[PDB]
Amino acid sequence: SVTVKRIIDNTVIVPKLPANEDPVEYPADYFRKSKEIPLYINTTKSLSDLRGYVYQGLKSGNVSIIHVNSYLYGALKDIRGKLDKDWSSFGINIGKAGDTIGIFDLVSLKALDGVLPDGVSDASRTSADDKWLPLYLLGLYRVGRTQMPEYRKKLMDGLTNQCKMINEQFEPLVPEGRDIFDVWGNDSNYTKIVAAVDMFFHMFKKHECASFRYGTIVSRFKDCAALATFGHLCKITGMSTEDVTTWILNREVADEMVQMMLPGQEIDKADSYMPYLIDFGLSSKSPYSSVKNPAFHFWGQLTALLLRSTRARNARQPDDIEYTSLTTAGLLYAYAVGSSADLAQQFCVGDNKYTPDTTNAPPQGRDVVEWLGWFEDQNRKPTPDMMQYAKRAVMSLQGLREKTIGKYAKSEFDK
Amino acid sequence: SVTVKRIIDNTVIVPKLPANEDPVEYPADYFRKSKEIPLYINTTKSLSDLRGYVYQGLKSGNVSIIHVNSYLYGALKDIRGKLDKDWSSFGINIGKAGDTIGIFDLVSLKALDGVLPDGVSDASRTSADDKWLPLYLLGLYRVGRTQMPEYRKKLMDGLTNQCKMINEQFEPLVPEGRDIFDVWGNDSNYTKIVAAVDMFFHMFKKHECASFRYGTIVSRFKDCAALATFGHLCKITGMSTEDVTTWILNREVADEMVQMMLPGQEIDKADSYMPYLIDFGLSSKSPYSSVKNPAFHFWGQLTALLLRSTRARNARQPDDIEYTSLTTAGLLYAYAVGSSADLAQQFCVGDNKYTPTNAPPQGRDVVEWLGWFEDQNRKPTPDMMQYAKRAVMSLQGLREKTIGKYAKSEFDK
Amino acid sequence: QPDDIEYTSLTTAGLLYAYAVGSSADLAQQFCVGDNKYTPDLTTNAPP
Repeated sequence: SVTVKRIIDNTVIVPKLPANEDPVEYPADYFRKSKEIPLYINTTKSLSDLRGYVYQGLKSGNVSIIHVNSYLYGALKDIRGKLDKDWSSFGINIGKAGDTIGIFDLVSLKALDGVLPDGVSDASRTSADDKWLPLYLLGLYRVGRTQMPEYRKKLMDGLTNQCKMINEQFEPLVPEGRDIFDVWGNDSNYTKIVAAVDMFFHMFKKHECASFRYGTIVSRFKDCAALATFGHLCKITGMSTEDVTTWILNREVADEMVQMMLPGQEIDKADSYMPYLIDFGLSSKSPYSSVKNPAFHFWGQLTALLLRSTRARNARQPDDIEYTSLTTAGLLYAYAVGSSADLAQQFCVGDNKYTPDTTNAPPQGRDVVEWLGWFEDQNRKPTPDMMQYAKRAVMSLQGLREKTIGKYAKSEFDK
Repeated sequence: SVTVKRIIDNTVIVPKLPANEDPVEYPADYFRKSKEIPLYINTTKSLSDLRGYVYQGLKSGNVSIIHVNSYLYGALKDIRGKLDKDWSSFGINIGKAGDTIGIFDLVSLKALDGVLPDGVSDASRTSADDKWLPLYLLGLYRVGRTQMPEYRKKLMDGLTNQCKMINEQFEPLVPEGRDIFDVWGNDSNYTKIVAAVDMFFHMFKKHECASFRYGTIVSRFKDCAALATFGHLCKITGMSTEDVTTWILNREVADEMVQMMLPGQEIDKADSYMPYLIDFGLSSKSPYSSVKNPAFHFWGQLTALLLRSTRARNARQPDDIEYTSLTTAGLLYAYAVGSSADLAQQFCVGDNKYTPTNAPPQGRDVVEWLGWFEDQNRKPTPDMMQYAKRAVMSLQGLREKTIGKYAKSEFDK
Repeated sequence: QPDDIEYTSLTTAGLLYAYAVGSSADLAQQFCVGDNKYTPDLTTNAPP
C-alpha cells in the first residue's frame, strides 16, 4: 500500500491527510522527570482574615481564586490521619507504619504576593470554618463541571449536605452557565487541592470529614471514562477481563486497548495518583479518556446497551469511527452473551446435575473462536435471529437524547 | 468528438459554452514569488493609548481596525518560545536548535498614514493587556464567521472564557447582521495576525497564553474542507488513504483528488504555512476547498452518511455535478464497507482462529466489487437499496440543500 | 415553463435522455496498486 497510481495515464499519486499529534501522556512518564507535584499557595498571611474575605466575596461579587486556595489550605491543615499500613505510589513514598500524615503531605510552595482588600476584613464570621465552608468551596467544583439545568438540581444537594450538625443557608445568587465559580476549573492549584482532598479521604474513608468527598469525588478518574466502561463491560457480561479482551474484533479497538493497558501505570492499584492524573497536572492528554478511545468506547457501550445496560442509554456517540464495523462486532458479542446463559447448579443435597447428558445453530458457550467460525459460516452477515434480538433490545427505550449511542442503536435496529 | 454536424443539411456546428477561470493557487507557488509574508501594522505609537483606544471604541459602535491591529501587535509581544527541535516550512527557515523565537517572526512592515483620535484618550483601564483583551479581540474573528443565530450561541464562548482568571463581561453594541466586528475578517493584516497566533500556539501547546486559540483556531485549514472530508472518510471506513483513493470511481473525482494531492504542498506536515493559506494571503482560491472539489465532497460525504456519519447529515449539496453517477459510486462504496465487516480475533490464550453464485464479494477490494457490479448489469441491487433505506430512514429535522436531505429523498420512498 | 412548445415530444425526449444518463452510471476504477478491474464480458429487450 505504498505506491498508488492513476491508471489512465500511468502516473503516481500520494494520498495523505493532515497530521494529528496531540499525543497522550502517561502518569508514569511524568514522575520520571520530576519527583514532586508543585501546589502553589500564594498568600500565607492570616488564616482568620481569609475566612471573612471569602465569605463576603462569595456573597455576590468576584471572589479571588487565590483567596479560596489560601483559605482551603489553612482550614484543611488538619494533620489528622493515622496510617494503617504503607502508602507508596510511582516511587514516591507518602507513608509508613503508623504515620500521622495529613492531607497536604504533597509538595507546597509559595507564589506571588498580590492581595486584594488588605488586612483584617470583617470579624463578622465565627468559627464554623472547617465545619462547612471547605465543603461548600469544594462542592462548587462538582457544580461547575456541568452546563445543563442539572446545575440547579446539583446545587440543591450541596446546600442540603452542609447541614451535618451545622444547618446554615446558601450564599451566591447568580445562575451558572460557566461565568461565576467555573473559572476555578482552569486553576491548577484549585484542582490540585480538590484532588488531594479526594485522595486523602479515599485512603481514610472512616475519617470524620470524609463528607468533603461528596463534591470532590468527580475528580477521581477524571477523563478516564474508557477504563470505567471496560470495567462496566466486564460486570455486565460477567466475563473475565481476559475473555473480554479476547472478544475485541476490530484493529483500532485493539490498538486503544493496548494503549490503555500499558503495564507500568498502576491503574489497578488501590490508592494511587493515577486516578487524578488530570487535576494534579500529571498529564495534558488522558490516555484513558473517551476522546482518545473512541472506537473502544463506542463498541463497549453499544455491546453493554444490547445487554440492557442503563448507563449506556445516554452515552455520547463519538465521531470519526467505523460505525458499521464496530456495530456489527458489538452485535456479534452481545448476541453471543445473550444467547449463552451462564446457568449452572451451585448448591445441592448430594444430588447434582452433570451437564454431559440444528446445522445453522449458534455455538454452545461464549468462546470467541467458535462464534467467529459460526459467523464465517453465516456469510459474514448478521442473521435474522440476532437482528430480532437487537430489535427487542432497543425497542421500548423512551426519551433518548441526540448524539447518544442509545439513539444510534434504536435508529439502527428498530425500524 | 471534434467535429459535429447537423445531419439534415450536413453543416458543421461547434458546441461551446462560457469559460470558467478562477484557477487554484497553491501555497508553494507563493513562496516561489516572494520569500516573506508582509504584515502591515500602520501605526507604531503608544501601547497604553492603544489600550484606552480599543476599550473606548468597543463600548460604542465605532472602532478602527488599524488601532486594534496595532494594539494586538503591541500586547502580543510574547517572545517566549523555547524551540524543541527545528522549524522550517516551504523553504522558509523560522527556527533552529534551541532558539527563543516569537509570534511575529513572520515578517512585519509599516503602512500608510491615517489615524483617528487625539493622542491620550482615556487612561482608565490598566494591566488589561496580556490577560484578556487580545483573547477577546481574537475570538471576535471566529464569532464573525457566521450568519444564523449561531452567533448569540457563539458569544457565550467569549464571555465565559474571558472570565477565566480575568473575569470581565458584556461589551458589544449591536447583536449581528454583518455590522459590528464581522468586518474585521476583511482586513488582510488582522487575518494575518490571527493566523500567526494560531500557528505559534499550534507549535507551543504548553504555553501560558494558549487560551488565545479559542478564537483563531477557526483559521486553521480555513477553506480546506475537502481534506477534512477525505480524512473523515478514511476514519469512517477504517481504510488506508491508498485504499480509499482506489475506491474513487468517477473521472472528475479523480481529477479533484489529483489536484488536492499535489506533492509539494506540505499538507501532512505538522507545523506548516499551508493550513493558513487563506488568512496569510498565500492563496486567493484554495485548491483544497469543497467549492473547487464539488464532486469529491459530495461523493465522500454521501458515503460517510450511508456509513452512519453524524456530521455528514448537514453537509451542503453542491451544484453543477453528476448527482446520479456520484450517488451510484457512493452507494456501492458504502454498501461494500457496511456489508463486509472487519471482524478478526485480536487476543487469545494460545488458541487462535484461522479464517481461510451472484453473491457480494468477500472483502473490500475495488476490483471484486466492480466485477460483481458488472455481474449485476451495472445497477444497484434491491438489497443495496434496502440497505440505503435502513441507513437514511429515521433521520430527524434535516435542513434544505444538505446531502442528508438529498440522501433521504433519494433512498427513502 | 415556456409557452407554445411541444410539451409531449420534448418531455418524452428529455425522459429518454435522463433515463439513459441516470440508469447507466459511469463508474470505472481510477486508481490502483497494480491491481486493476478488467471489464471483459438479457440479450433481447433490455436497456443498453
